[PDB]
Amino acid sequence: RDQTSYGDEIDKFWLTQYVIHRESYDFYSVQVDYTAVGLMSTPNVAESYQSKFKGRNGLDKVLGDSETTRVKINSVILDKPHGVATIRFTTVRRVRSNPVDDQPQRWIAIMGYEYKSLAMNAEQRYVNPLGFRVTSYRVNPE
Amino acid sequence: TRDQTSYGDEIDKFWLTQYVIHRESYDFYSVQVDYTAVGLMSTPNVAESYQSKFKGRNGLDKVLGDSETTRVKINSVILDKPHGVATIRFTTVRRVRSNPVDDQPQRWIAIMGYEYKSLAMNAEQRYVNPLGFRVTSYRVNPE
Repeated sequence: RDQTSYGDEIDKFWLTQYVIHRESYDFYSVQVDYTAVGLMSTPNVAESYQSKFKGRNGLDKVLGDSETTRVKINSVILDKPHGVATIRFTTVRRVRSNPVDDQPQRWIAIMGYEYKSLAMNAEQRYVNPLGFRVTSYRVNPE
Repeated sequence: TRDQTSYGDEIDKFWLTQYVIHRESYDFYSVQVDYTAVGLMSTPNVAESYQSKFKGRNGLDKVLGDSETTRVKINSVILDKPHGVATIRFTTVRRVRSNPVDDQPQRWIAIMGYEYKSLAMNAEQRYVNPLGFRVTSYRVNPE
């Protein structure tokens, strides 16, 4: 169904799922994450994101399993009538060669989002059943 | 609650910045609250100059609706407490909902006259303007 929002708790779920999928890096799940971000984006948002994964120096082809970045959501502020969200989160990167994790980094994600009923199939349905999608996405430091 | 020109730097600065934020912002979802607030915090002369733009078929909220929004950033406040005069430098960022980006920032100077007046007040005004703060003159110019 086409609706801008599904309520505070549902919106926060898909939005945090989006940031977790897009801003994390783990080689063992990057294909799933990449796929998810693709389904949860407008083609403009998606193709701006998929750029990073193309060419000989695509992110996963450069990094491999050398490092990881995990995400911690700190807060989510919703503007449900306009499909706008501001999400503060923290990244902790870890290079497998190093013995310790790197120092945490804090970010702000300003997001536009919406729900669209579109032609969907079973494996996509199993990922994005409500047809959630991000319509704009920008990250800046805190 | 009392006829006073000033209440001290920190309190004066609070009401003055609140006034500018209420008056120079535009948000359809809060415009009724902002409009009410400016009215309670103004002398009738200052008020009816402000309420003018909201009157008629082409009242600001009737024309703009929720099509666009304008947010305020206070940059600096200079107080002249004995004379109830303040200078406030602020920045507005307008955003048209049809556009993908915000407009470019605009910088302004607000020269304000202010005072506090105990007047006959009700519960709803008391919850908004408890000290009877009011702006006695108001003019904005670009920077």
